[PDB]
Amino acid sequence: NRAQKLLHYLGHVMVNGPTTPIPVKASPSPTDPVVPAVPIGPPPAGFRDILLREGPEGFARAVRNHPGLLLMDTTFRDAHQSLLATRVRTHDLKKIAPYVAHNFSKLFSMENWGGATFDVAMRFLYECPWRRLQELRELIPNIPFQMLLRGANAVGYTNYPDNVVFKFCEVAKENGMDVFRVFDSLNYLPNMLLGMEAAGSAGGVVEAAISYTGDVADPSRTKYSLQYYMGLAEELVRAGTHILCIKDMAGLLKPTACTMLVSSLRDRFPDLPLHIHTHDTSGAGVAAMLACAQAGADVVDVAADSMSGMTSQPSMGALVACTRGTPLDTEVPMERVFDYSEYWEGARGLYAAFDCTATMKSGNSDVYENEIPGGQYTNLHFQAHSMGLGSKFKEVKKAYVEANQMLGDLIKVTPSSKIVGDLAQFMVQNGLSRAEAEAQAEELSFPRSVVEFLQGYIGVPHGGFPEPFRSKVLKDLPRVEGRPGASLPPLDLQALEKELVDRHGEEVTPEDVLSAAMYPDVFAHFKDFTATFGPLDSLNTRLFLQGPKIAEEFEVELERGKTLHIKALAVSDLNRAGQRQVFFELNGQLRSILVKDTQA
Amino acid sequence: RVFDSLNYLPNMLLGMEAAGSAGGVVEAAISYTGDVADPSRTKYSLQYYMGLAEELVRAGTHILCIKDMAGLLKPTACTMLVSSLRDRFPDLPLHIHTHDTSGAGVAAMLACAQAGADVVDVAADSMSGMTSQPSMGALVACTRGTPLDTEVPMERVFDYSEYWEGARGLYAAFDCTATMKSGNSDVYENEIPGGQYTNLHFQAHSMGLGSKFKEVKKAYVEANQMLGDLIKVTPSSKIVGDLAQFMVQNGLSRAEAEAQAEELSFPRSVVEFLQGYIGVPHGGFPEPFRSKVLKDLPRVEGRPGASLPPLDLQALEKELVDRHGEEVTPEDVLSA
Repeated sequence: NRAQKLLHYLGHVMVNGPTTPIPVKASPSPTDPVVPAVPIGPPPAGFRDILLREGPEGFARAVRNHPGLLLMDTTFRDAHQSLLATRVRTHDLKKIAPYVAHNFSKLFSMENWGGATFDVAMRFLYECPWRRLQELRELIPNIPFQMLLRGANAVGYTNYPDNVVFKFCEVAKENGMDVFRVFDSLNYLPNMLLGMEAAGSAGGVVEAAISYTGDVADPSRTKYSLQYYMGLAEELVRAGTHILCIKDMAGLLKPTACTMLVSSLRDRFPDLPLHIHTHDTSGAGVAAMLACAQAGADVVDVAADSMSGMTSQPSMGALVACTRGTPLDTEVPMERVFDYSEYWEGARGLYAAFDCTATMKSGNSDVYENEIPGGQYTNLHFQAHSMGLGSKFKEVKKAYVEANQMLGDLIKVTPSSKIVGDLAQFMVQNGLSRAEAEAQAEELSFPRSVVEFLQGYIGVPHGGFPEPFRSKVLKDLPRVEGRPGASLPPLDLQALEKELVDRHGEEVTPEDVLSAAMYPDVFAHFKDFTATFGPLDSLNTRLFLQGPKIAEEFEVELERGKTLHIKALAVSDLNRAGQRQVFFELNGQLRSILVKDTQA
Repeated sequence: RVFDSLNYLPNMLLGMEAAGSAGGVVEAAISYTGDVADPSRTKYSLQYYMGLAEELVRAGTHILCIKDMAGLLKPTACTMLVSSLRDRFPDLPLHIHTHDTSGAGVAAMLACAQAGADVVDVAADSMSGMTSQPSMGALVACTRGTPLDTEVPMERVFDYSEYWEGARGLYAAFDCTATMKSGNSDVYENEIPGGQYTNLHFQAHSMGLGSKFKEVKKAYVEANQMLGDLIKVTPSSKIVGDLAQFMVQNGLSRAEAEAQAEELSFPRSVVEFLQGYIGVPHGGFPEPFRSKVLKDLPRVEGRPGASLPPLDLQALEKELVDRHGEEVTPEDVLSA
């Protein structure tokens, strides 16, 4: 039976607390979201038909030749971890796709998957990213989708055998993914080369991105010279791409840097469409974005107004309004923007249990000196509340810059940002200073992640890395040379499928196979949980998090005919072994379920 | 700082002569409303501000300022406007006051400073955004390697920001963030002043009207149309808010309210505005409502300040001492 299973989960939520951590004792607001009116006819035509009718080269040519400006929405991937910890369920997400496809037709693409999208969709949200992507494609047959992929590590933290990435990209393209963004934490050229090789082999639009760090207009800056970026761009275009992007994870894009860099790229490449992406952390995102659009930009990354500002991406409303009497002429009815923002403003109140509005009340400066990524700054906020960090949080970020300096000024996005962060965490919790740490580093123990970085799994940095520290810490540990992906022995994924089928698999799919091959432990945990309490991602947000309040009747629908009503009667007391009796009312029946309390 | 809610020149004049008689730096501010670049906008054309600026500079001032409660300052609008001012008055410094409610205040200020501005108002970093002024960090950092050369030590701005972030946590009993999570668009038609959008939204969410706040602004435009296209800073915002809340609580439509206005009572604030103690708008006000309610009741024409009988404040300290005063000071007399 299935209903008994979900009632069992509901009773467990009743008696016990929610499984996921709850940072703040708050509750979802008792306000339903408002779905705006939609037309009845077929949706209009956008850019997906070009891909269906021509090749990626033709689509890139059309985008380059298109007069004006283009936008692509990111309020589905980046605003999530930018402002939340990415706990947005698909159930809430599956109520705008009918609207946006019928109204928004000029969008460049849509961001569905990303870095903090697989593990979180299996560790705290007991769901399946493959399933999440599967039903959205039937809802937006108008706008191509885009996913964020890293070169060596696919979505994880360590390098992987290349053929695994090949199968991953092939299956992702087969399921319906359209545009691929290729990027690496460092600027290790073979990593990007492998990324574009996999993207081209799979078949689809290949997008290259270059992480930007420091001020490119300051003469004092010397580690990342001007000609360094143009040389990297020349190498990238020689490798063969379709669109060039400039990732700005920290939001350090000055208007002068904007205009001069975009002029330099457009000066020597009047063929490639330009892509841009920034996080509005300092508060000057919109001005730099206008400058970039004026100079040579073609595609712009935009989030909705309800998840703009703070540390998220610039709002749609400002760009639409400012580019009104402009030769760019976005020319999109901004009345629909208002209701689109209103929906998300209503929906944001559901996830009030955990939000960045706790201590970072407004946008923070001092990123030009901290250079901490936006997605990691929120998690540091989270940990600061977790340990109750007050003025001692200031020392935490005071310890970040010195650690970066000692390891050398390097670009930090997913892995290396985490490495610098937990190195600083370790050093500060030990209450140590820099000079003595430099002196006695052999006897001193370091976190395993620092050792992994110094070994060389991720790759070699541009300016090299210090020899005395690695000599004094590594001792006699093995070292990986050349490309770690090439040096890593290929693994057999066929044994994984039969192993899972033997253990608990009876209709495991290749997506599930490679998902378990990505992280076996959390895959096994999630699958066992689903086999324990039932199929999730069919319930409301307040039902999933808070639970049905007593003396209240709710309605849950599963199919066109599978419609049922739930009412909560009462809960008994601990009889003999911490066991509770809970009475539930269905449409016309009464059922009692036993719940094992965890406090014994 | 001399300012008037309306464009009624005599009020500005009285204020500025008063401030000059006091002795000190006196500068006037001009509220901005509507689009100056849109040809369809006719009530407030570019020359409309040209005449006001000419009159104010003829009266004799020191600094010129632009007031923007709703933050409707498009970059192109600012650059063309300040170009229109700077060329024909290349002596008076330009001052600009804006609110980053829409979400692009910083870009507008950057363009304004690039074109012809001299002084821009900027609030503290941890007390900025949302519905407030642009932050100090962006302005200081962006204008580093430019000929403008702000030249402000950007180290101390940080510690100022952490102090303000810490002290703001003391007043956590009531704050805009619990009410508004993020800065809002949709302000260009609404034109809600910043100091009232927040509290009105809070009231709507507090009395449970979370989904009924939209109807409040949905009738705001109709209320403004009823009273005529009007510049709104201090009084008129709350006046039209009272009218709209009256309309929504009564749950009545505009057409029939207009039709059967005979036996229907009219809100007090609307009548008080129609009387004209504040002044007169540009295009006049409807006659039927005021005739129906005010009738023969004291009708005031011209400048209400001059017509009002001046009163002695000397007996006020006498009565304050006689009632509860023994140390009363002129400041206390004025306050009472």
